[PDB]
Amino acid sequence: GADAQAIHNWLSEFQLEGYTAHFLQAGYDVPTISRMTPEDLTAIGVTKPGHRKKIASEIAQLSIAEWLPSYIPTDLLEWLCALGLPQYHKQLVSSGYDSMGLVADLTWEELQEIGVNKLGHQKKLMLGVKRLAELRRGLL
Amino acid sequence: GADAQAIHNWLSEFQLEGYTAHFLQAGYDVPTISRMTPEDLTAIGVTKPGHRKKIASEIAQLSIAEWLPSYIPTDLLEWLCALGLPQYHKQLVSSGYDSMGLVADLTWEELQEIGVNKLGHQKKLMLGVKRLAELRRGLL
Repeated sequence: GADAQAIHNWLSEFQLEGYTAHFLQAGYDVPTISRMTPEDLTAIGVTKPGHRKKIASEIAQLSIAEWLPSYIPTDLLEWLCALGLPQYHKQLVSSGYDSMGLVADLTWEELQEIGVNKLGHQKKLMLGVKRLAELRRGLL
Repeated sequence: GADAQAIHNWLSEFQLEGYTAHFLQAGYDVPTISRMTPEDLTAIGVTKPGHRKKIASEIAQLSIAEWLPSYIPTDLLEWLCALGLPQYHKQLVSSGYDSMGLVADLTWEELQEIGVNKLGHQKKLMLGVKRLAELRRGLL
């Protein structure tokens, strides 16, 4: 099972499961499927036009923002969402930490007056910051 | 429920659940707990020495590598693990994409001879690359 189950469910919603194995063999998972084109479907063997047409249409309705499967937060809100901390966004922005590049240099001391007061939230965040800086340094 | 359930389970393994609510109130989740000190426990109100001693000991046994809760891959293997693609690591390294900084400039064409052949795997990876570069540009 796993993403097999997720795909098979999705496909089942319109009786086109049975194509499940196609997506698996090609190493697709739901979030990636969401970004397929028709040519992509053709390429993985969805060749019958009736079905390709349908599945494509069904894919344009698909949800999934956006940093899945990759797990690379491009922007601050995304990042705070992964970390499960979105309630702090507006505080951060009011205090001038409004981008990835900027949060990367957030420091422990700014923590009050920004108003993250729960200590597990402080720790979670500061760990994220730490790793984030580490990752940037990782480019040079 | 959610991480409530995860914590409460963990704590239950040694009859110290009942402290669950402490961890919640402080906005702790399991991966963050794993990194607490004794002073951290004291600070969130685990004040009885018997229990602080025990919970600390139990925390040193805790698993959880490492990019959870943050979701910031410091290094290539981590990143490929989030993406669910670790089977491609050695191929990537044999081809000189052996760091984050370097994969950030991986391009679609190197894909064969590196030997990612499944097209959902190609797409997943190249999306990751794309977002990864985007994130770096995000620092300047």
